[PDB]
Amino acid sequence: PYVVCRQCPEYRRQAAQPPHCPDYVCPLQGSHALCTCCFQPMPDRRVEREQDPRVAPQQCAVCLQPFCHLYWGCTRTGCYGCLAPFCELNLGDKCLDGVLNNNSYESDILKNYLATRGLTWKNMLTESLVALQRGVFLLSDYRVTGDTVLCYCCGLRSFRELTYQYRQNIPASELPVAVTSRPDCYWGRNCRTQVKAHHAMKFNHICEQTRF
Ligand SMILES: [Zn+2]
Ligand SMILES: [Zn+2]
Ligand SMILES: [Zn+2]
Ligand SMILES: [Zn+2]
Ligand SMILES: [Zn+2]
Repeated sequence: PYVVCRQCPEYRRQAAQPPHCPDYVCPLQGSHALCTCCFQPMPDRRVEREQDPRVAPQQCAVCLQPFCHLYWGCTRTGCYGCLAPFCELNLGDKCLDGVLNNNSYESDILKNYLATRGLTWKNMLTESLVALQRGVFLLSDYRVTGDTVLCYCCGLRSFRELTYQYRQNIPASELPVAVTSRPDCYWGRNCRTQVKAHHAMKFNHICEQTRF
């Protein structure tokens, strides 16, 4: 497939098939990869970077998919900045929405707790990443640190896990009594019924599956 990117030489551009009517420059033997976020081609320089750390990262260290943001700036509605060190990743203004269990009721409780104290999601992440570094909080992607260069989706996935642990560690005395009065759901954080508003309001889902 003929491909022309931001950094392709002019001669390449003028040789593409024409439309229908009613510092780096790409070498001949080089290749292109499509940004997983914006679908636009960029020169694929990952192999080069392996022995030259001077080349900007072009992939998420967690899912290994390519993203163009650190390399030359990605633009798309819905794109907040799709590749970054985790501690600096832009998760968007709505990242607290459904952050706990995809459960708006549980999530609103956390939003209220943070807003009451004038805290932002950023403050919560910073505190959570301190705990992560001490080994007090844990991640499924267990090798991720605040310094890992990762994408929006992988960062968000870990932010949900850190946030759940942050929530877990809030003393009951610091939450409204209407929150703490609710009995634990037998099925815990993975309950499938908590997507229904009534069930979500009735039971606490910040807990684990009941076993014995
Ligand atoms: Zn190119
Ligand atoms: Zn990723
Ligand atoms: Zn992009
Ligand atoms: Zn992007
Ligand atoms: Zn439940």
